[PDB]
Amino acid sequence: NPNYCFAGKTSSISDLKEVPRKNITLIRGLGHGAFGEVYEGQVSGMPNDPSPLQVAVKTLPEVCSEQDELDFLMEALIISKFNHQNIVRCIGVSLQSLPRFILLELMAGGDLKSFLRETRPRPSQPSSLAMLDLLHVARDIACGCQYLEENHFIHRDIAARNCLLTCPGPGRVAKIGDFGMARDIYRAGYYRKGGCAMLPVKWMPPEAFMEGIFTSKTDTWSFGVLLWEIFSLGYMPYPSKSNQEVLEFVTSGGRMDPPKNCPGPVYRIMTQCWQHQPEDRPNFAIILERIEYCTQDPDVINTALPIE
Ligand SMILES: Nc1ncnc2c1ncn2[C@@H]1O[C@H](COP(=O)(O)OP(=O)(O)O)[C@@H](O)[C@H]1O
Repeated sequence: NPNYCFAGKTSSISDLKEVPRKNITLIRGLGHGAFGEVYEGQVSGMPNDPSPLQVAVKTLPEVCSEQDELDFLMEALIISKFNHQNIVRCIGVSLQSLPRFILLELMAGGDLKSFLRETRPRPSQPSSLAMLDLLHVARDIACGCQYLEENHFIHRDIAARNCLLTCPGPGRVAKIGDFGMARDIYRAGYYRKGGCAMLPVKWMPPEAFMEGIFTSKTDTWSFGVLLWEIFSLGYMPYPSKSNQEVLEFVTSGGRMDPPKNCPGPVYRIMTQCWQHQPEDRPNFAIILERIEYCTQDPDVINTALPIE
């Protein structure tokens, strides 16, 4: 029964909140994925009539290995032990019925990459998205990243597809919602269930793909790329290049151009996140204060977003 250790007390499955299977109702499939399903559901505590708890339910496929099972359990542990408004909450688990459930904060606005793509200013459907919407999301995630850093957790896979939004409209809050990669390295010493084609090399600094060195400065680099993803409104990093081209480009000093219409101050922040020497990269407290400076500048927040 493997333990998990964070900040830096210890826990195990025994410390997960086991919710009675009979209390959980699945409403709809929310996409899914290749390994496991995600549903919108309800937990009817205690059971009642209502107001029940709205949740996202992650399933473990019932045909899986012992290692898969431990991996699923580990994800539960990692997530439950966080306490940050910019990190998705784990509501509990349902491990004593099959298939196994993890129950997470329902994030109604979906993943960040998809949200951006789906809400890009278009006309027909008008411009209900502006520069400050983008800056707030960047601050939200910076805030969560800072909490990981201060508690010495390396995420390893910061990326818009791994961030989620509480809702689509104004008032949305962006949160980090995926810890699969962190879990994997925690479990073996390395990327055992992956391989090279599965690495997020486009979000990795040179010391990371070259040496397998990860520190909180490697998340900083990843964050820079996230920013570009946000300010490009959900484009793939290094638009024309493959993984290898990117690894060659970045190694030789190459860096992405600013996204269309990106204010200089925001771009400056990305370029500092991508300094070659990790020691030259800002930590998350500096990144936050910088994104707040951008927030205060009318010339940045008054800038129009492109219309594709
Ligand atoms: N807490 C949540 N609320 C709403 N949607 C979610 C939540 N967690 C994941 N999803 C979405 O459900 C789908 C499947 O998730 P999954 O395949 O496990 O991907 P990931 O590894 O990025 O979490 C994706 O579209 C994902 O963004």
